[PDB]
Amino acid sequence: MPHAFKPGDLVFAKMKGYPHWPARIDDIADGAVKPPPNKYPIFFFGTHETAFLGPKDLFPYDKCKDKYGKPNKRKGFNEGLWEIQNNPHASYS
Ligand SMILES: Brc1c[nH]nc1-c1ccncc1
Repeated sequence: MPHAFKPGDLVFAKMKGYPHWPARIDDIADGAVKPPPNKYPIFFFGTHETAFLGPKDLFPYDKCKDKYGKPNKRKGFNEGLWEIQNNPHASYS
C-alpha cells in the first residue's frame, strides 16, 4: 500500500541533534534549486526552514504522531505541531 514520498505528504523528519520534527514534503517551484538525487525537499513546520533529506529520516505523520507528536521545548516545535495539525498545506512564505 505505501507509495514513494510525494509533495504534500506529512511527516516527522529527523535531523541530527533534533527531535523528530513535524514537517511536509515540499514541491519544487519552477526555477528553484532542486534536491540532490534520492533526497526530498523537507519543509519544517514552526521554524519554516527547509532541508534535503532521504527516506531513512522521514516518518509518516499519522502512523507516528502518537510517539513524536507531544509538545517539546525546542524553539518552534510547538508552533510546528499546531501547523501540521491545523493548516499543513498553507503557504508560510
Ligand atoms: Br530539525 C528543524 C526544525 N526546523 N528546522 C530544522 C532544521 C535543522 C537543521 N537544518 C535545517 C533545518
